[PDB]
Amino acid sequence: MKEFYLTVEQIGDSIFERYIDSNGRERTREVEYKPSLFAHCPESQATKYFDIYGKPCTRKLFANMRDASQWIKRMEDIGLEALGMDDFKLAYLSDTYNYEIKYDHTKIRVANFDIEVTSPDGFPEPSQAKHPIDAITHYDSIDDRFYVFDLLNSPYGNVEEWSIEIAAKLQEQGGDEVPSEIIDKIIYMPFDNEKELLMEYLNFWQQKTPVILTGWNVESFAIPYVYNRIKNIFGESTAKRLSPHRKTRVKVIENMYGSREIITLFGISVLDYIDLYKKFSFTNQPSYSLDYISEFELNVGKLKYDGPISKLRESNHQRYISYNIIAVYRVLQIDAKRQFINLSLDMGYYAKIQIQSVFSPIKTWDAIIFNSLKEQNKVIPQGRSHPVQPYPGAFVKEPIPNRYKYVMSFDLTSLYPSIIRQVNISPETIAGTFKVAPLHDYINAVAERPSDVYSCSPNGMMYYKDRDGVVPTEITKVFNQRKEHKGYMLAAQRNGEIIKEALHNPNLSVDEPLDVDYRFDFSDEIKEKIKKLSAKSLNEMLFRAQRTEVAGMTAQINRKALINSLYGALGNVWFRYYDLRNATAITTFGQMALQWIERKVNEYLNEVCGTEGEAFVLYGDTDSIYVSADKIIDKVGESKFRDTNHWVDFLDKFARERMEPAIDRGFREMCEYMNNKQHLMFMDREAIAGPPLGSKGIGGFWTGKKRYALNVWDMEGTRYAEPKLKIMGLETQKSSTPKAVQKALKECIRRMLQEGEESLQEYFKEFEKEFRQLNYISIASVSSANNIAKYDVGGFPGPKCPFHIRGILTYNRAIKGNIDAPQVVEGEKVYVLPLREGNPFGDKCIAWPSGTEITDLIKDDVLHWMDYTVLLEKTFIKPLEGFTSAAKLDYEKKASLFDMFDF
DNA sequence: GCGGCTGTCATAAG
DNA sequence: CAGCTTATGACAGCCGCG
Ligand SMILES: Nc1ncnc2c1ncn2[C@H]1C[C@H](O)[C@@H](COP(=O)(O)OP(=O)(O)OP(=O)(O)O)O1
Ligand SMILES: [Mn+2]
Ligand SMILES: [Mn+2]
Ligand SMILES: [Mn+2]
Repeated sequence: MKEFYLTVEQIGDSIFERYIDSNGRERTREVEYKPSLFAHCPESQATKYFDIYGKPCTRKLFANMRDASQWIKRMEDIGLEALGMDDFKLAYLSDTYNYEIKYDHTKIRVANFDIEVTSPDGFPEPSQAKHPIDAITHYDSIDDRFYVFDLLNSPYGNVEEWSIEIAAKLQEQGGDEVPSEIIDKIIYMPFDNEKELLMEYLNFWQQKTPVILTGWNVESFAIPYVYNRIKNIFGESTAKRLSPHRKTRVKVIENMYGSREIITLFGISVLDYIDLYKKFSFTNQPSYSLDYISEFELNVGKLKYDGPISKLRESNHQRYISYNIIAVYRVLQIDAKRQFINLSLDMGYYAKIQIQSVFSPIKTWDAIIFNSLKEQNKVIPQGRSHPVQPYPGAFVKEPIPNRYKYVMSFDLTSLYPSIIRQVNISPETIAGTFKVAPLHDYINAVAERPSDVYSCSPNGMMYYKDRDGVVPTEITKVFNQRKEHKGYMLAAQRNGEIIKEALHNPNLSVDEPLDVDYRFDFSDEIKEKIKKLSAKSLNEMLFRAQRTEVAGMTAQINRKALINSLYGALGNVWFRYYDLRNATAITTFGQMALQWIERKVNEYLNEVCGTEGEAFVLYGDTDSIYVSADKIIDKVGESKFRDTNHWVDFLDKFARERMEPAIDRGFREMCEYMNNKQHLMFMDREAIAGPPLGSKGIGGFWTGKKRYALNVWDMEGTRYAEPKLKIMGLETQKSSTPKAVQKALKECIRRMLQEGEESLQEYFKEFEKEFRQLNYISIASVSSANNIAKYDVGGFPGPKCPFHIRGILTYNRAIKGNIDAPQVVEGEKVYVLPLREGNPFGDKCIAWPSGTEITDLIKDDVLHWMDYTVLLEKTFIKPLEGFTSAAKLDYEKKASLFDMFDF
């Protein structure tokens, strides 16, 4: 019933828009848009547009954009502010969509597709499309069909049709196990020559031209390659047919490293899933191949064939095509789980931007603020070139390296965005400055009150209070979105810890999984049905609850990402509202607030426990505080609480009814001190962490800033049935750690925290012995392969050459000659192993592409020349030393006098 | 050759 | 190629040390 855009795009002086009309049909437009911009003019003229400061502005309507832009560059040339939205696309969308956009995902065509290409030349360069495409699979979100385009004959041998029968069969029957969920959704069409396969696919693209285009590396491989294949075969003219408006630009991506090339398809918003996943997943991965991610997200089987990829088509065409089909399915499966494409749409439409602009926070917020001002008949200021100036950030406490038994943690709900709201920080809301005392003076309240009338930050900034700024206004609106999606995540998690509590003492029946929406706290009625439901169906509920929670993560964490990104924007030379005055006012106030509540909390409990001077808060990072409950429990005497929960219950009920009220008036004082607009410092209890009851076990430890581990029972209302290890900063959290060692180290920590000195030493003994028998992959270090060229001197290590680059250069030397082996790529990640003295390679180490197994051309020897001793001390012992040094423990009993004894 | 030390890098925590 | 700062540890190259 309401119209919304699908794409927008500016070519010369026409605007091209794909949109869905008021009925539901996809259409196109070609509009000669008349843009507007503004300039300062005096008071005597009757006007109705002001800039954000409230100065009057006059509006200029240009016939075309060619004019509208030329104006801008003659305006800066003279040096007078050319006000208004200069990104004509956005201004346009705002004009056409003077309302909140209530889009419908079922009318938006989302496609994803995988290309296969055979190449004995090694990797097929998408710029050169040297070889022929012999498989395309294209899923359409509206037809809900995998359209398979199979090539039969090519200069690399001819083959027979693919069979949906054999495909759907079991791997155990020789079939390919193509999921049945989709077997009836497959549209298969074989081709005799490439040119036919190609022309029919181009025609098909016309009939089902995609809005969102996706897949895995489709922006760096599948698109450029297919575009360039067609270029060289049909001429560029037909090649441009790939964009519903017939315009393509070779967009250059440059780093501080090099310069790759991508192709732009005007009229299609390309969201590559590898760029989606790297942005929104909040997980750093050792490898970003589809297999590795699939095994990770979907716990599916490592898609296994036989021989190399290059020969697969000749040798086994039936796996070839299925393995291309399944490839596409699992991208839709990771999206089913993660729901990134959804989020992208949610965010783009909220801002009224191009959908591919979600990757840019600066763009996003620029358009959010813009659309906000337009509504109030206000004019945005001009863009400006600023020198990059580094400024101060958050404050991290210096924690005494030590074990810590009973611990409880608190955290500020969106500290930075709250501070914008609390103090009223916005570009136009600025009131003036005052003589600033040292920051420590404001923490203790010793220094004088900043201003009686304005709202103040301890960096010497004053802000209005009667006026609502734009940034606080707009940040509140997106905060709320998080606050609520955060509510459905924690509830979906809460529900987890019933279903898990159920799986302890289950039932057996032939019941089906119960129908309830997991976004809300399970009620009394539902919970008791759970105590009788079968383990099979119960399992199929935890899965669903977990899938809802992951959907919870996605919407919340990424909106949290947006709000904080508004702060980062206030510090970005390219951001329209960049103003260090503002950004520092945020970070600084943030330091005061933290240290303030430390002092204060060190004052509340000391007066409560009787003690005079004790240091209760052991650590704090930006907004969080960690409190040592030892004196508290000791005050009541641990010889009370019957079980582990009884003292956990105790401390939650403690934090709730006693602590946060005392904090509440603590933070209230500071608001009054700083005469802020409204009080929005909210500290909520997160982790309740201790050791199990009646067991030798340390509970937790700090080894220094940003490196600590706790053993947690309750994490933000959500109460775990099994203790959950909360490890921040340590080697178990680093992607560069070998997978087997990550596992090893976490078990050491678990035992340390849960089972004491005894248990650890025992596991250390055992791990050491069964270390040499581990998978080589599971013990490799990982790392990014950057500036390979910078340090490559004739295929040999240059000066200051890092250890993993050395690894890489060794690889290249050893593989130099025959091309068929995997090449390492500038940018991607590599597995690194250390080699023993006098190995047949040049060096003391070897690297190769992560994910993959190393080539048989070199595998046999590597395994033989692996340096286990160095690898174990490098990756496992050294980091472990740290933990124990910190907790004041020994991972290995020191020798003594008693050792002189017969067992 | 070993041991601080600063610097490039990779990757974490906010 | 896509907001911000703060902070760690692995490692290479430099420098003092009978
Ligand atoms: N990715 C980021 N980009 C910019 N600033 C950040 C980022 N992460 C954290 N910060 C800053 C802003 C945060 O308010 C502050 C502490 O963040 P953190 O406690 O991790 O989340 P948060 O306080 O924004 O909300 P919440 O505590 O509800 O998760 O540090
Ligand atoms: Mn594939
Ligand atoms: Mn926080
Ligand atoms: Mn925090």
